[PDB]
Amino acid sequence: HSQSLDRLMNPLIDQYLYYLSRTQTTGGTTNTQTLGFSQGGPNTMANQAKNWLPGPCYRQQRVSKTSADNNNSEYSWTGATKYHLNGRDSLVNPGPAMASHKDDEEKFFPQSGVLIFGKQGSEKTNVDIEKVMITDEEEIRTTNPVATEQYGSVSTNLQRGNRQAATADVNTQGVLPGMVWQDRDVYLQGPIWAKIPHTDGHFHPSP
Amino acid sequence: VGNSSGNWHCDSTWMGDRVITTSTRTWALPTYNNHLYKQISNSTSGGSSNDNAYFGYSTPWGYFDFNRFHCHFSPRDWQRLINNNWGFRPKRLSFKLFNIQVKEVTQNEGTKTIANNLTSTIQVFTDSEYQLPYVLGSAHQGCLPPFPADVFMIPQYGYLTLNNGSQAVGRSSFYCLEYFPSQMLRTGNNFQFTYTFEDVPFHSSYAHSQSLDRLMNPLIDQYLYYLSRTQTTGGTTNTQTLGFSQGGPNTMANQAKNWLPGPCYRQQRVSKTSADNNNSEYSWTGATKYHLNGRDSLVNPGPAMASHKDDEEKFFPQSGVLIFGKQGSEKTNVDIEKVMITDEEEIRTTNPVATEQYGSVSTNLQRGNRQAATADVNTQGVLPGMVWQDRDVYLQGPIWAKIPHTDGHFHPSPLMGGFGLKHPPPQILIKNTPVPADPPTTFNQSKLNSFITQYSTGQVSVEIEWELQKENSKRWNPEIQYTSNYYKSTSVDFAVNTEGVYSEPRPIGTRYLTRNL
Amino acid sequence: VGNSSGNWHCDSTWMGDRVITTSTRTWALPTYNNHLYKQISNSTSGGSSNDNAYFGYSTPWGYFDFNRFHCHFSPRDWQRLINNNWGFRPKRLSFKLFNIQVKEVTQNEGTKTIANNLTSTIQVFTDSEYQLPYVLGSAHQGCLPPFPADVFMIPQYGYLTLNNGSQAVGRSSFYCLEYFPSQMLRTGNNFQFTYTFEDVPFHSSYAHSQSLDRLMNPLIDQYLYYLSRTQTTGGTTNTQTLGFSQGGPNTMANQAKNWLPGPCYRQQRVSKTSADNNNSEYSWTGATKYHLNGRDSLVNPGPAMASHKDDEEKFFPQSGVLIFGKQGSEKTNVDIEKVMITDEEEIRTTNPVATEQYGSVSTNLQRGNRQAATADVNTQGVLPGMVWQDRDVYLQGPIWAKIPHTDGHFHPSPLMGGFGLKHPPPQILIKNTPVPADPPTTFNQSKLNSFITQYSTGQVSVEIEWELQKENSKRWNPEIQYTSNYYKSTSVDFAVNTEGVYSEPRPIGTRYLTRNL
Ligand SMILES: CO[C@H]1O[C@H](COS(=O)(=O)O)[C@@H](O[C@@H]2O[C@@H](C(=O)O)[C@@H](O[C@H]3O[C@H](COS(=O)(=O)O)[C@@H](O[C@@H]4O[C@H](C(=O)O)[C@@H](O[C@H]5O[C@H](COS(=O)(=O)O)[C@@H](O)[C@H](O)[C@H]5NS(=O)(=O)O)[C@H](O)[C@H]4O)[C@H](OS(=O)(=O)O)[C@H]3NS(=O)(=O)O)[C@H](O)[C@H]2OS(=O)(=O)O)[C@H](O)[C@H]1NS(=O)(=O)O
Ligand SMILES: CO[C@H]1O[C@H](COS(=O)(=O)O)[C@@H](O[C@@H]2O[C@@H](C(=O)O)[C@@H](O[C@H]3O[C@H](COS(=O)(=O)O)[C@@H](O[C@@H]4O[C@H](C(=O)O)[C@@H](O[C@H]5O[C@H](COS(=O)(=O)O)[C@@H](O)[C@H](O)[C@H]5NS(=O)(=O)O)[C@H](O)[C@H]4O)[C@H](OS(=O)(=O)O)[C@H]3NS(=O)(=O)O)[C@H](O)[C@H]2OS(=O)(=O)O)[C@H](O)[C@H]1NS(=O)(=O)O
Ligand SMILES: CO[C@H]1O[C@H](COS(=O)(=O)O)[C@@H](O[C@@H]2O[C@@H](C(=O)O)[C@@H](O[C@H]3O[C@H](COS(=O)(=O)O)[C@@H](O[C@@H]4O[C@H](C(=O)O)[C@@H](O[C@H]5O[C@H](COS(=O)(=O)O)[C@@H](O)[C@H](O)[C@H]5NS(=O)(=O)O)[C@H](O)[C@H]4O)[C@H](OS(=O)(=O)O)[C@H]3NS(=O)(=O)O)[C@H](O)[C@H]2OS(=O)(=O)O)[C@H](O)[C@H]1NS(=O)(=O)O
Repeated sequence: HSQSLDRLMNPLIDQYLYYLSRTQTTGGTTNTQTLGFSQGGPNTMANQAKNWLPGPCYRQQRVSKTSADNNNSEYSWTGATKYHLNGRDSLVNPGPAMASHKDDEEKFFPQSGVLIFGKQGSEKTNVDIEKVMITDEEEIRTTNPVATEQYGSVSTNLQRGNRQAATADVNTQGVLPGMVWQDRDVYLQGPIWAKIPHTDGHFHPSP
Repeated sequence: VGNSSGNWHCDSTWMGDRVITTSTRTWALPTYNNHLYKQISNSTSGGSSNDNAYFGYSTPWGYFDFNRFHCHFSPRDWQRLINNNWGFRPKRLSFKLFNIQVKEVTQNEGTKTIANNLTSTIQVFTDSEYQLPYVLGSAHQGCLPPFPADVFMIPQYGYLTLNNGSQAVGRSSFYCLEYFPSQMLRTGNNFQFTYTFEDVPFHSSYAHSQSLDRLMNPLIDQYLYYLSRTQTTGGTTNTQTLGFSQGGPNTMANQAKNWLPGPCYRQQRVSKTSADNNNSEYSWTGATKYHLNGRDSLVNPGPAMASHKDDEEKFFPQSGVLIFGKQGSEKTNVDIEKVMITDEEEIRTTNPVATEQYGSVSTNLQRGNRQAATADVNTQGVLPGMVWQDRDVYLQGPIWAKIPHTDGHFHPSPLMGGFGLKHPPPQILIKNTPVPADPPTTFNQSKLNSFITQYSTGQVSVEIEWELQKENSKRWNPEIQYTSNYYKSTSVDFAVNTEGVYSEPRPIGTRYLTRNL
Repeated sequence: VGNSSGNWHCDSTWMGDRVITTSTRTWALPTYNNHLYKQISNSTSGGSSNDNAYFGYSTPWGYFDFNRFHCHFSPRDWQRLINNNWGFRPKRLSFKLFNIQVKEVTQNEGTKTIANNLTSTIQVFTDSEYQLPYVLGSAHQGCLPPFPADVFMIPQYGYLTLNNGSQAVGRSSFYCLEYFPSQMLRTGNNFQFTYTFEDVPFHSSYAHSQSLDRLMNPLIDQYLYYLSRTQTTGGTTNTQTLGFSQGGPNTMANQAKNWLPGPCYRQQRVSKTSADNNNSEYSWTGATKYHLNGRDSLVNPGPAMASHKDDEEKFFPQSGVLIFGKQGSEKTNVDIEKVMITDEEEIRTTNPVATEQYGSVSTNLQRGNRQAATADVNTQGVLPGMVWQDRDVYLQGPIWAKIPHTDGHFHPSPLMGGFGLKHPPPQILIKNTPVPADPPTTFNQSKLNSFITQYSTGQVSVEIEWELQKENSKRWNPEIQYTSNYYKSTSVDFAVNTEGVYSEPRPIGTRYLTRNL
């Protein structure tokens, strides 16, 4: 896509919709509680009102292709994202569809969130990184969230005179009405099809 | 030149099962960017943070935007639709542009002279193939005004592309609008265009009269048991046990249910009385906001959720509502008596409150020594068995939005309300064709930058046929209708004041009539 | 007067085997020479040398020139044609002129007033008989701009004849353009004209993947011998002998061939890094230049030849290439970062390098005492058995050229690239018809020299149908496509900058796809 899902507006016009812009009178010496509303505009593109949301997420661990940038521990299995089924854990790999990295971060790839092919004649076990070809799912950063970052932030309490506004990071986010996402790419070396399991329930049965 | 191109049709027709709302207005189109496509970025608009960074293009084209309910329905027609129908959806649209005049303003010696140029044209095309960035549905300004008496100016079309800060990436595209087949129109020519909406679900313009967690028979018990008691009650030494009870008319909360409330993405709860809010700047810090490609954006209005619980009108979710602005209200840091905050409380029956946890889930495995722990669910994606209602519509709010061309979308109903369409009414783009001033008498390879100053005006009609779904309520007592309060006021509501300024006093939704769940 | 004459069509249509590229633009025509035919010569332009001497006439007529590939193809369309087709040629053309306005500027008291004159006309004729000097194909300026958003002014038509210095010879002819049947057009009238191209060879838009001197089987030897050894090798006293070897996979240079490289006319080799060039003014002295009737002219770009050998991008033939200029680049002594020098290196397979000898030939008869001498062939005309490729096309370069009406022409393909045509699209000439100011009230035999100042504007469309020759490559590995580099830039390529100025960053040729020889 040539447009980002969060930049589908007209950059010359403002909106006719307001948003909580200011909560505290700015200065005096004694700035107090207030409520100011602004109209989304070409300068506040982040605060504007949107009709859609990014595709679903299941956060992944972010490893660097340069081993000097990674923590010195064996987290290949410990720090991995893995579903539980009938008492046993399995690696979510490649997992659902998500962008590999943000802008200007080619060196980083989600731990399991990508398809890793092997160069010709590459061995089977503990082969090094110059013996494999790690795919780059970065062309879907427009609709899908980055595999190695929180999906969003949600309010975790009720702010009041004494209690202040707390918020949490959303690592796993199932679909919601209004979401839109793209599916994983295909790869001339990758699979073509997969049988949709014979179950009585399947959501968006794309492999 | 000496013959009108069309007539003024601006009234609604009710045919029982459908209503055709026509609306004519007078517009004015100036020459934008002085006929140039200029590249714009957050740095040209005076720089910004990374969350507000952008890269797009301004074009010399204006565009017509009739994507608001008040451009079509009058406050009376809207009330006649809201009090009698259970649902409605648009069926076909018919846009017409006529009575075009291309005036040529020549400012010489402080004295302004405006004369009509009968030979000048305007180009107007409609992207029926959706090959251009769709800008409508972002709730921008520049709509046919709500009051038919006034004339509006046509907004400028500009689009955005991919960016990496204020810079352009490889995939950033440049679309020349002059590369599409426009239709030159002199005074005397008219533009007609028809469109028929795809099959979209009716907008549920009713509230439910039953709560999703009270759909039982209050006189009968269930034949299903539930863990009622876990500890022998008293003795002195109450110990571990297991008692099961049958759900009944007194334990309505413990009974067994077949359905669950709609999905949630928790919001921060602010009070309309600023003395009840924490004294900090949490407009951006305490907000719920999705992350996309490294930059955060406000979830606003976000997905569909109830505004507050029972008897708490003062509280509203920070972003979870549509906030319109009263007439003439400014643009920045306007106070709360200058806006109209909508109340999405009629969906507390199926949708969870925007400012409260969705549920509680067990976080461990209770045992002899470990005791039962539980967590609060702030964000909850859909699950088999969920049921929810979509956001209301608001006679001042949007009508439709283009469903993004992706290969995956769940329940593509727009979060701002309206009808999600894969092929929405196309964008009608229009500009004044350039008319060069006298060129040199010797050839210069350089493009001509001197133009005759002009702007065009004329009328525009937009007829939309809506399908209705009449209310067949078999209820006994009277319902809740939208009514203008009978008390005497200084000025009538939805009318012009003593200065000729039309104003809509409050935001009117559709959910008035009730229906069972 | 109050009705448009045409619409704005400016898009391409791909039908598999052909592509129809339409392109509408807005023009402006001033009154040239104040409606007079003036005789011009090198002496009126400020005198010159004998090589630059000329004698011609200026006329009050302007002419339309759409002889450039960028007037028809957009950078995207050109890429879709360059990456998928092996050849292309034009089939039919359809020129249309409409929405004409004849404004009348009256400058009184420093205040300029421009009003439309509805009764004024313009004359426009097309020389379909080629009775006028053909001026298009000389790569002049005044083309429909490449970007459709901008308006251009129409160039002035003037022609040259025979001369003897700044003077006219007996055969010098004077052509009055008013002596042809024009077509007066008021506002409201339009000019339509159709043309169908003769049968011209497809333009080979592919590179060869094999070198003309490596078309053998590298595993087999030949059954043909060649003089391999002439002197018994060592002893101490090596003497005269005659040894013959068979060409083989190791002596690929000595093998026998059926073909020869295309013709040559050697060029001087200059380096893009001025520190590598001799410190002298050899722009004219060291140039290759043909002699004609006593005066020298630069062979530029000259016939078709490769620019450099392998791994020598820095070097380019002095005249042997097309040098375009970046946007806004000046006219005189502009530096090398202000131009874009094309690279004709994809034809090193068949054509000899422009800056090297063609071959070596024996210049004497070796004997017992005289030894074998040889010379370097700088200029080599065609010979039976030669094969060569023609110069590339360049989305900014010319499309066609009229083949001169002579009784002898060899391989009439234009040296600047394009399609050589004997009957090229005719020249559409257009001028504003004179409108005299108020004449005396008493008869004066003298022609009226006072005219109403006016200029005309309007739109012009040009539709061309091109026949394509789809690529059927049975190659296994991927080819070389033209692609916009994926890295992030400040501004998109082939797009408008932040000031609305469209610019083509580099010269795009056609030879991307490869094919065997
Ligand atoms: C960890 O638990 C411990 O801390 C949490 C909070 O901290 S935390 O978030 O960091 O974890 C405590 O939980 C919060 O507070 C609870 C509590 O204080 O009981 C409870 O608050 C909600 O309900 C409270 C009582 O409501 S009531 O309807 O049942 O009475 C309420 O506080 C009461 O406010 C009312 C009020 O303002 O109206 C007071 O009533 C008084 O005025 C009324 C109207 O006034 S008027 O002028 O006459 O018009 C009169 O009608 C009434 O007669 C009068 N009562 S009187 O006795 O003073 O005369 C009442 O006195 C207050 O107790 C909370 O409202 S608030 O006003 O305090 O802001 C209300 N929540 S809120 O409105 O959303 O703020 C909640 O469970 C919880 O709320 S919270 O805001 O989300 O945090 C927890 O209790 C505490 N437990 S502990 O660890 O065991 O110590
Ligand atoms: C933070 O980590 C630390 O604390 C957590 C818990 O605390 S927390 O929740 O607050 O964070 C610890 O994690 C919990 O406990 C773990 C543990 O104790 O190892 C582990 O428990 C699960 O597995 C245990 C061992 O199972 S086994 O199949 O591998 O052996 C188990 O405890 C064992 O119970 C069995 C049993 O009851 O059967 C005992 O076996 C004995 O009886 C068997 C049958 O008896 S019979 O009469 O002969 O029929 C015999 O066959 C067997 O031979 C005999 N063994 S013997 O050596 O005593 O002779 C066995 O001894 C016990 O160790 C847990 O069951 S339980 O019985 O203890 O309740 C079982 N989980 S459970 O059944 O669901 O309760 C889990 O990882 C975890 O469980 S939890 O309940 O979810 O909490 C963590 O280990 C601890 N680590 S630390 O921080 O590093 O110190
Ligand atoms: C710049 O000019 C000067 O130098 C050039 C050459 O130098 S350069 O190339 O660097 O510029 C001279 O030009 C070359 O030489 C010319 C020349 O020597 O006259 C001339 O040579 C060609 O013709 C010569 C005469 O031919 S003839 O048929 O007219 O007689 C010839 O030399 C003669 O060779 C014959 C021969 O070998 O047959 C000799 O004849 C003798 O034998 C014959 C057969 O023998 S057999 O055993 O009986 O069977 C007998 O029949 C004959 O009776 C007998 N004659 S006898 O008098 O000795 O008894 C004859 O004597 C020779 O003169 C050249 O052949 S060659 O044998 O010398 O190799 C022949 N060219 S060749 O055969 O292709 O080599 C040419 O014009 C030219 O030739 S070249 O090889 O291309 O260079 C130039 O003359 C000189 N002029 S100057 O500057 O004014 O001093």
